[PDB]
Amino acid sequence: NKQIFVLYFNIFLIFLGIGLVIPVLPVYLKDLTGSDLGLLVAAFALSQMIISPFGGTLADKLGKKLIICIGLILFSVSEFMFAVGHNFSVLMLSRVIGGMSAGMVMPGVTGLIADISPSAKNFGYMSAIINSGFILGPGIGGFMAEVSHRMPFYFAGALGILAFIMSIVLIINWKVFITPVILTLVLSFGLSAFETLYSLYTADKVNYSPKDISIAITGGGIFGALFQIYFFDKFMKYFSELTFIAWSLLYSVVVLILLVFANDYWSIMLISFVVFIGFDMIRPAITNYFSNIAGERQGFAGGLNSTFTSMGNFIGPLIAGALFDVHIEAPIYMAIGVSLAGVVIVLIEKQHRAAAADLEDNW
Repeated sequence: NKQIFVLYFNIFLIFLGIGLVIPVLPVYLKDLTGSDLGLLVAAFALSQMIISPFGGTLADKLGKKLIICIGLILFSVSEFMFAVGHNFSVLMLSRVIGGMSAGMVMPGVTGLIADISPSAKNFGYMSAIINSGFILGPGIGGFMAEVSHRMPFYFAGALGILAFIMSIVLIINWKVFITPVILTLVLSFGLSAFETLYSLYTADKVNYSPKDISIAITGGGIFGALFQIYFFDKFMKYFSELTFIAWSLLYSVVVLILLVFANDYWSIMLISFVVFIGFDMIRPAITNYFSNIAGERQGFAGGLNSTFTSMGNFIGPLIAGALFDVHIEAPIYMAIGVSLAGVVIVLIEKQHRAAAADLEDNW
């Protein structure tokens, strides 16, 4: 039906708001360093993580149709305030209330889709759309940054008002979770930080342009989304969860290393297209892992997934900006290190499960 479509668009817009400021931020650097840029990007995620449980409680008190609307209003107000405001405190408050809107919208939409669809695969589509919106945000924002430096935020506010109108006219041991949760962090640390650096990095190594960065990021996101939607079932048939996650992390490591070893314009352009395949196939794999471990407390597992995704989306940009200030290529080294840590975690978990199964068979 159209209900899943409008809700999917709502989550797409909410998670596009995170990255819509990535290409405008270099323009705001001359109004700065990478540290305040990272803090600005991370405020949204921190507020969303803080208010996600409060947002769920409020939705329980009244919601599942009204909390979504009020979150959309907060999102539109935040984006309009970002469009008009110039003061750093005003920008900080706009991002904070945008995080409030994200934390008020996400629980409502995920609960509705869990209750307005007889499915499993729908949560995989949720993860795919969340990743696609997160990646595409900077691309579309940079594409609109050509016509005006405040046009993307006006467009986002108009989209939020349109989402208002559409929503009005529609609608146990914890040791098992310790492995995927870290994995979740790793992904949301590997992606966000990288996407915070890439633009700036491309603006420094080869003197990129906002339109050029936008087209590179959009092509990478579209290629990753298409590769996922056209090969996820086959790759799930071939490998298991943990092995596929390890191989995707190794692929991301190799591609990021190539990015460090890339100097020509078209070489880095080609690397940008395929850099996101690993992450776009990691995220649904993490979602399926979370669904597979938990058999009864599915809402708890989903809440843990969301809160740790937001926590990593907050802790990534700050470290990425500080490292970018310290060194030009440091954030990519941090991303490679985090990916290798995720590989080691996956290998340790696989060895643990193999030892347990071998002992049981020996039993």
